[PDB]
Amino acid sequence: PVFSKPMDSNIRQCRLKKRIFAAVSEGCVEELVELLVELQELCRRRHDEDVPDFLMHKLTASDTGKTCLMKALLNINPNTKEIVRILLAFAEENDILGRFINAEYTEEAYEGQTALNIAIERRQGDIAALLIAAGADVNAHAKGAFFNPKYQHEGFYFGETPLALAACTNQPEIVQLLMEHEQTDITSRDSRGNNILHALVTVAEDFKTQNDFVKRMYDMILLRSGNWELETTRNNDGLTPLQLAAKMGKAEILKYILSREIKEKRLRSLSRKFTDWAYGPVSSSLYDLTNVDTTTDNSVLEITVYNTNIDNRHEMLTLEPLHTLLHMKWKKFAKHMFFLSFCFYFFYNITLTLVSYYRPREEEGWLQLLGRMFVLIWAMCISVKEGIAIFLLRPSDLQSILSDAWFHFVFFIQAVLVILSVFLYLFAYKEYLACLVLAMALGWANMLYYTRGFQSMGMYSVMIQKVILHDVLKFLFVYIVFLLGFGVALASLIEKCPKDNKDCSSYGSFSDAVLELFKLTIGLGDLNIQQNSKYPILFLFLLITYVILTFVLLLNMLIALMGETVENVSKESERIWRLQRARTILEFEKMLPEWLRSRFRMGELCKVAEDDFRLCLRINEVKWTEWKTHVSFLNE
Amino acid sequence: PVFSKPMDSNIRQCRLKKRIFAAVSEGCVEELVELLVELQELCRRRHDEDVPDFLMHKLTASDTGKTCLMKALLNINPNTKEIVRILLAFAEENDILGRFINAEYTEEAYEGQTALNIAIERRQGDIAALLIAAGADVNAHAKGAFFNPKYQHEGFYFGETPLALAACTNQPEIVQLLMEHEQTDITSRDSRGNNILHALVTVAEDFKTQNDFVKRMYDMILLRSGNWELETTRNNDGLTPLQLAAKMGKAEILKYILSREIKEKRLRSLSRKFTDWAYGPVSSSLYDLTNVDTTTDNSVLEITVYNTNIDNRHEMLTLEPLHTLLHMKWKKFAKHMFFLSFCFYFFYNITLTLVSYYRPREEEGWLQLLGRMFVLIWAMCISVKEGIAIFLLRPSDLQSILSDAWFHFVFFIQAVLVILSVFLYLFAYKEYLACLVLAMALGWANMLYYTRGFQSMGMYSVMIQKVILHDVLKFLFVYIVFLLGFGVALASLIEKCPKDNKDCSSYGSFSDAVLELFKLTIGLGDLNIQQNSKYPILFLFLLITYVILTFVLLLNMLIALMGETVENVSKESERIWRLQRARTILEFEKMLPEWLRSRFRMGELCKVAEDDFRLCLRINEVKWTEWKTHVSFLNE
Ligand SMILES: CCCCCCCC/C=C/CCCCCCCC(=O)O[C@@H](COC(=O)CCCCCCCCCCCCCCC)COP(=O)([O-])OCC[N+](C)(C)C
Ligand SMILES: CCCCCCCC/C=C/CCCCCCCC(=O)O[C@@H](COC(=O)CCCCCCCCCCCCCCC)COP(=O)([O-])OCC[N+](C)(C)C
Ligand SMILES: CCCCCCCC/C=C/CCCCCCCC(=O)O[C@@H](COC(=O)CCCCCCCCCCCCCCC)COP(=O)([O-])OCC[N+](C)(C)C
Ligand SMILES: CCCCCCCC/C=C/CCCCCCCC(=O)O[C@@H](COC(=O)CCCCCCCCCCCCCCC)COP(=O)([O-])OCC[N+](C)(C)C
Ligand SMILES: CCCCCCCC/C=C/CCCCCCCC(=O)O[C@@H](COC(=O)CCCCCCCCCCCCCCC)COP(=O)([O-])OCC[N+](C)(C)C
Ligand SMILES: CCCCCCCC/C=C/CCCCCCCC(=O)O[C@@H](COC(=O)CCCCCCCCCCCCCCC)COP(=O)([O-])OCC[N+](C)(C)C
Ligand SMILES: CCCCCCCC/C=C\CCCCCCCC(=O)O[C@@H](COC(=O)CCCCCCCCCCCCCCC)COP(=O)([O-])OCC[N+](C)(C)C
Ligand SMILES: CCCCCCCC/C=C\CCCCCCCC(=O)O[C@@H](COC(=O)CCCCCCCCCCCCCCC)COP(=O)([O-])OCC[N+](C)(C)C
Ligand SMILES: CCCCCCCC/C=C\CCCCCCCC(=O)O[C@@H](COC(=O)CCCCCCCCCCCCCCC)COP(=O)([O-])OCC[N+](C)(C)C
Ligand SMILES: CCCCCCCC/C=C\CCCCCCCC(=O)O[C@@H](COC(=O)CCCCCCCCCCCCCCC)COP(=O)([O-])OCC[N+](C)(C)C
Ligand SMILES: CCCCC/C=C\C/C=C\C/C=C/C/C=C\CCCC(=O)O
Ligand SMILES: CCCCC/C=C\C/C=C\C/C=C/C/C=C\CCCC(=O)O
Ligand SMILES: NCCOB(c1ccccc1)c1ccccc1
Ligand SMILES: NCCOB(c1ccccc1)c1ccccc1
Ligand SMILES: NCCOB(c1ccccc1)c1ccccc1
Ligand SMILES: NCCOB(c1ccccc1)c1ccccc1
Ligand code: NA
Repeated sequence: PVFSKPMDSNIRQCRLKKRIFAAVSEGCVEELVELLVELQELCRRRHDEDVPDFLMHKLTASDTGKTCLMKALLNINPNTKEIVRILLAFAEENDILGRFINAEYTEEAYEGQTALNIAIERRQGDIAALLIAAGADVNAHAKGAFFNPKYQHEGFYFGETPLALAACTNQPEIVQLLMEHEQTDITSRDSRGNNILHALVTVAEDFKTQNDFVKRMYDMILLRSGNWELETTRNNDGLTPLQLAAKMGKAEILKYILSREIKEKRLRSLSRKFTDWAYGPVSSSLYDLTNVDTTTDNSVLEITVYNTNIDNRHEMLTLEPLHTLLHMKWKKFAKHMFFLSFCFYFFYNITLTLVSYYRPREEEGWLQLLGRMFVLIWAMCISVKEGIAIFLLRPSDLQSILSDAWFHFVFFIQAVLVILSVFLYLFAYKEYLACLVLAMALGWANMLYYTRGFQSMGMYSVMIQKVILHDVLKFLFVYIVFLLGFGVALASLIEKCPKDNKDCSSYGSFSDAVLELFKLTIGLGDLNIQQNSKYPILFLFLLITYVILTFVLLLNMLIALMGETVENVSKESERIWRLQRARTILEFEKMLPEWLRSRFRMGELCKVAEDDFRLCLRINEVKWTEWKTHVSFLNE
Repeated sequence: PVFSKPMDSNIRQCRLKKRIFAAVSEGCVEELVELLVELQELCRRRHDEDVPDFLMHKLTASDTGKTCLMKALLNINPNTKEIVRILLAFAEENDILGRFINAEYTEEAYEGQTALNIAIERRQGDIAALLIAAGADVNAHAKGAFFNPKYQHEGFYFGETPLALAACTNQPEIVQLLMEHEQTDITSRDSRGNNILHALVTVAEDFKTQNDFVKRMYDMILLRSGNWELETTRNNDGLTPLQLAAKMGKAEILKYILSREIKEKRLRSLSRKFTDWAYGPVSSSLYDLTNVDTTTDNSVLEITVYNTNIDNRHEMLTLEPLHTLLHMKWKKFAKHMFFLSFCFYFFYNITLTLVSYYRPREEEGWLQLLGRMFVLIWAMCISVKEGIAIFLLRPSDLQSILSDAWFHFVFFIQAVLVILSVFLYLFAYKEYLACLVLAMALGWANMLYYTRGFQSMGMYSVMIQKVILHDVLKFLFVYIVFLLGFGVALASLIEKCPKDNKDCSSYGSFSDAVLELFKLTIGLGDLNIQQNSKYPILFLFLLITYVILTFVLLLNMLIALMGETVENVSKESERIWRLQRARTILEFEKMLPEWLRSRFRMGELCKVAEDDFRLCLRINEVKWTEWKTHVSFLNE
């Protein structure tokens, strides 16, 4: 990144004020005392009306706003605490201690950063305790391009508050010192709208390491708060800390929140998992479904399934209510809607076939009327439905067209070519055969959409798409190099044939020469040596050189590259069809009306505590492997 | 799973009795004393004839049968023992202690569960000792759908007795407390017929982990019993704990039982392995063959070989008498019966060939009579023998048709088509050639059955079957998509040819078009551009698009998927032919008569102890690697 002005500067890029910053940096105590006396006497020699203002302009930098207190804290030495006790005592007789401890940068990239923001970051618990006990602001919002970047490489976002700075830098002794302070606003929201619990989700990691202080900071702040105000708070985008963990793909944080159970009464009401009974490996629990089920707009189940930015959707959709809601919707409507979508579309491809095969060749019942009117209606049903999904779609397709958004185009292109064949055939035109045949060939080719979501057949549609997009299209630029180079080369040697006998040279034009050289590449060629040219040996040299390069080397090079794609999909094949069915379920739920979706709703009302009635889900879990390993070491 | 009623419930799904259950749960001692006095005085205000009955209806739940003693034990707190001592003393002055400690659930899914079943499961050795010393039933059978499920995901099966509950949950201090109790029936059988040693086999694991308490519970209960009553006990299916370990595939338990040797006299008679002498790496032992050799009906060797449900047959057939009986039967009859089965069937395929090749073309010795009568008899011998094996076979073929039950059909189908060709040729019909040729081609194709069971040739028959069933048939649904789509597409562009010259377009029909498109896929095709249509460029576009998809992409995609199958069989190839020969031996033993099987019987009578004469087998084992590692650390 770049900021065009440093935070601290001690190297110059090629007199009372400049010596004070050169005294608080190295740690010269006896020099700093002699310099402050020279500035204490320099207040009254010309005026006594402006004492509190003139004392501040000689201790602050006029370009950044950095004070002499900030300069001592940016440069940590073992003589640091002695400098702070002198500078805070110097503002006592001048009565300027109120504005000296609450100063901030006036520069646009570090605006709002105070001396308390530096002392907590340098791990100075004794110095930060002296500032708060003197009048430092515990609610100072450090804005700016450095503290509020646009990406995670152009600064450092922690939450803009001193409570979020100690929480993100693993310092719980300062968090306990700030939460006991009665002027600290815990539920404060920064420029992003994030509170103390949104900012911990942002700095969290995606997987489980050895030390997880973010989960420890999440539990410590939430239980000492003792309310739901930090959890129901939404951002400027309208996201809770539960929904933010699903958006950014933090599976360890999303697992902890969504099965949080507190056994202690006076603290039990802050739970989302409620175990009813347990007997060995069998447990019965109640799970909160407040923002999880798809009854609100931006629900957690809708985020995780449609989150193409992240890599761990299979880890997050295995979690504790998310796998059961996804399974119960399949056994109620989504298996029925997938079977009928197969049946109405397989009947649609047969009717396209039997009107394309039995077309009126030269001369130009109730079941025949039932067939052709079904073609005109079902093609308009797809072109409206798939046309909305393309319009409601963003142009950054590198992550959505993996297996998902590729089918939204080919069902739409096939539906338009059926409709375009109607306008051509009826009016006056003969180009209907060019549109009806290509729609029928693409119509049968779209039957591989119904192989998706199954353990045995789900990986075949991914193998076809990933070979085309990642192996074949990047290999056309290697092969057209040799197809167009040798194509003009062999066509230039062919002499103009004497008048008759058009089968005297197959390479007699550039359009001819590309055809046979494509046949030598795939192996349907002919090494003809008749070939009436003035250079028979030179034609025979470049013809065999083409066969060795394309057929022997470049053809088997592509097969070795396509074979690496097939084995990579086959290793991930158990994770593919589980993510294919998960998107198929939620698209079928959006096709349902409101009166029918209300019958399909899961959940029952519970009595958690006094004035607490939330929507639950009873999930009977049995864990044999986790039980046998648990019992074994209690009696080793 | 689902049970529609919980064991314990503390969350309500949206007055003297209800306060007692709300007193024993949290642990309020001073509240519970005040509530019992209010119920002690509420016995005599309206009648004194029904004291023992009315005292029980106010302390038990009328819907499940759960008492107040069970409610305190389901909710473990540090104030648990104080509640139990009050409730057991409360039943003393009322003289209702006999029916208060022996109560059970009246609900159909938890019937028979008592307070002793809960106290042992919650690890309360002090509370369970107070119940047994007061009159609790140590032989209470906890039946129900939860405690007796149908699968291992719909409950928790442990053995239905309190002795089996402490044994399966790794609690030997309660097992020693129950086996010293003189009213405890150790040889009790539950609803499955399982005893204390069958139930440990059911909860056992298939492989060797770090901690194996199941083997420790098996040894501790059996040696303190001191008899063979627990070992000879059979289930409702007729299974000993030795035969149950072979049925469920527990190799660690089946290894421990089948080489159990106790060196201590007064305890030596409970052994199955008897070491005769040992000198360094060479040892001579005698192994018990009571239910192991194939002289009883449901023997251990017959179970393990024919156990297609399990994955570790190679680990279990390597064990200590099972590998020697399998090897001694091969060197006595099974190598001779496999060689003659090769010779009588190779002579059968030659005679089918020489009557199919030298058939009467147009006009319609003793060795010729010997040949054709051998065909009529040997085809009836296979059709009777293989017809019984199909009839005695279950329709769940996903695990038996791997390499084993596939040959029972193709020897039968080949034998019927020989017999069907006799009825067609003799009577009046000319369809004998359609049955004799397909039987002769399948007859030579069944010669790969005799490649089975050999280290160099055994894996080839598995590679052919696994490629067809797991790669090819799941790829037809990918390819008929492109074969039927482009087949009608290219046939619809072909104009009806002017009258003569049938070789004007090869795609002139749908039956024609499938033939050449199959030839372009395998690589025997032709990119003809003559092709008299009204769309020569549009025909040429879809023809090359078919070649790039099928021949270049989809053909090499299948080869990459078939190549993963070949390398997976080649890695498991040493485990395949050892399991192929093991099934070949036991099928040849069933073909033997009783007088000839008695000559082939292994074993000699031994004198183990007084009144103990069992059938042995002397196996001279030498273990060089296990000896050199053993001696090395005794003198490090
Ligand atoms: C303009 C356009 C408008 C469109 C109108 C639509 C909009 C309005 C719609 C309204 C519909 C209303 C909702 C549906 C409610 C029905 C309830 C139901 O029975 O569902 C059931 C399915 O029932 C079945 O019969 C499934 C049959 C087997 C499917 C096999 C999948 C393969 C499909 C072809 C793939 C071939 C692959 C080969 C290669 C390609 C749910 O499943 P289940 O059976 O209950 O689960 C068993 C569990 N249980 C029984 C224990 C509970
Ligand atoms: C997944 C998809 C896979 C498949 C998709 C692949 C699809 C490829 C399909 C290919 C089919 C090609 C058909 C050709 C049609 C005619 C062309 C023509 O007119 O040429 C003429 C000139 O011929 C020349 O001299 C060629 C010069 C072209 C300059 C190339 C620059 C751009 C190439 C950038 C590449 C370098 C980039 C480098 C980066 C590494 C010859 O004309 P004619 O034949 O004699 O006509 C007879 C005239 N008459 C009719 C009146 C008698
Ligand atoms: C209606 C239908 C009725 C059916 C009637 C039947 C029912 C009644 C039946 C009654 C039969 C009675 C039982 C048999 C007793 C014989 C004893 C015997 O000698 O056995 C021996 C076999 O000796 C041999 O002769 C084996 C010859 C080599 C075989 C090689 C295997 C390859 C076979 C072709 C594969 C080609 C693969 C190529 C690719 C395809 C046992 O072996 P061994 O030699 O002893 O072992 C050496 C150990 N020792 C010598 C140290 C001890
Ligand atoms: C291990 C095993 C591997 C090998 C086994 C593979 C074996 C495959 C073998 C294949 C050989 C095929 C031979 C065809 C025989 C004739 C058929 C016919 O009559 O067609 C007629 C209509 O033609 C059409 O219009 C086709 C329409 C059929 C509808 C398809 C629906 C079901 C497909 C479900 C698939 C989608 C499922 C989607 C799931 C993803 C054309 O007839 P004709 O030709 O003009 O006849 C001339 C008439 N005359 C004689 C009087 C002159
Ligand atoms: C999946 C992997 C893809 C890539 C790998 C590829 C390999 C695997 C792919 C396998 C796919 C199989 C494609 C076969 C092509 C059929 C051609 C055809 O139509 O026959 C003929 C039709 O003849 C008939 O009318 C009667 C039908 C006989 C067809 C028997 C073919 C074999 C069937 C299954 C064999 C099972 C073997 C199982 C072995 C394990 C041709 O028609 P015609 O006679 O010329 O026209 C007559 C004119 N008329 C119109 C007047 C009538
Ligand atoms: C990269 C991997 C390499 C190794 C693997 C190989 C596989 C991958 C390789 C792919 C490379 C593709 C090479 C195709 C060769 C074309 C031949 C040709 O020129 O056509 C014809 C020209 O016809 C015309 O005049 C109009 C052009 C139509 C050409 C359409 C061909 C398919 C286009 C793309 C299909 C997209 C399918 C996408 C499927 C995913 C032949 O000419 P002619 O008619 O005989 O001459 C007439 C005489 N005249 C001169 C007077 C005019
Ligand atoms: C998986 C769930 C399935 C969902 C529903 C699927 C069910 C779909 C079932 C039927 C759909 C058809 C209804 C459309 C009505 C119009 C038909 C038409 O065009 O006329 C044709 C009549 O039909 C024939 O005679 C064609 C015979 C070959 C058909 C091959 C059988 C496979 C397709 C069907 C079986 C598929 C079974 C699938 C499995 C059940 C024209 O033929 P013609 O006599 O020559 O007329 C002379 C015209 N000419 C003068 C120009 C020459
Ligand atoms: C890949 C794209 C570029 C292709 C290579 C370009 C690079 C070339 C660079 C330099 C070559 C410079 C010399 C060639 C010029 C004269 C040739 C000549 O006149 O023909 C002669 C012989 O025809 C031949 O067979 C000559 C051999 C071809 C030369 C290739 C060099 C070897 C490189 C090998 C590496 C493999 C290739 C690369 C693979 C990694 C004449 O014979 P004629 O025809 O019967 O005519 C008789 C009439 N006359 C005698 C009066 C004439
Ligand atoms: C591994 C253990 C081996 C087990 C036993 C195997 C031993 C098998 C041994 C013999 C089997 C034969 C017994 C059946 C008797 C009937 C034959 C018949 O149909 O008549 C044929 C006579 O025979 C010939 O003339 C055919 C000559 C070619 C045979 C090729 C040798 C390979 C098979 C043999 C050697 C395999 C050796 C295998 C290794 C020992 C008809 O021929 P024809 O003269 O043209 O008659 C005119 C008819 N016409 C007028 C219609 C044209
Ligand atoms: C896979 C199954 C589906 C196959 C594709 C279906 C999707 C298509 C979707 C949309 C296509 C919409 C436009 C086509 C309709 C008009 C075409 C036409 O009239 O022919 C013209 C040229 O013939 C051609 O060569 C045109 C090229 C074919 C179009 C394919 C789009 C490119 C996709 C590439 C991707 C590779 C394919 C997919 C591989 C991943 C006319 O030429 P003529 O014949 O000589 O007749 C002359 C007389 N006339 C001028 C008066 C007419
Ligand atoms: C507006 C039209 C623009 C031109 C058309 C471009 C692209 C659409 C046409 C074809 C794309 C798909 C072809 C199907 C072939 C192989 C994929 C099999 C299905 C799968 O993936 O399993
Ligand atoms: C009642 C008849 C029904 C139709 C017949 C269906 C199936 C039997 C026919 C053929 C099956 C086997 C064919 C042999 C081809 C390859 C396998 C090689 C032998 C092996 O596996 O090593
Ligand atoms: N069969 C259990 C596999 O889990 B499923 C699953 C697991 C992870 C991610 C997505 C789905 C599942 C499959 C179908 C319907 C509902 C859930
Ligand atoms: N909207 C018109 C067709 O939509 B359906 C549809 C079409 C293609 C792919 C997926 C869905 C459909 C959905 C449920 C039942 C039947 C058809
Ligand atoms: N050659 C020793 C291999 O062990 B054999 C074997 C090992 C494990 C499982 C099954 C068999 C064996 C092979 C043939 C006959 C008897 C035993
Ligand atoms: N039962 C009629 C043929 O059976 B035998 C058989 C046939 C096919 C496969 C396996 C065995 C047979 C067995 C031993 C010796 C000779 C033949
Ligand atoms: Na390879």
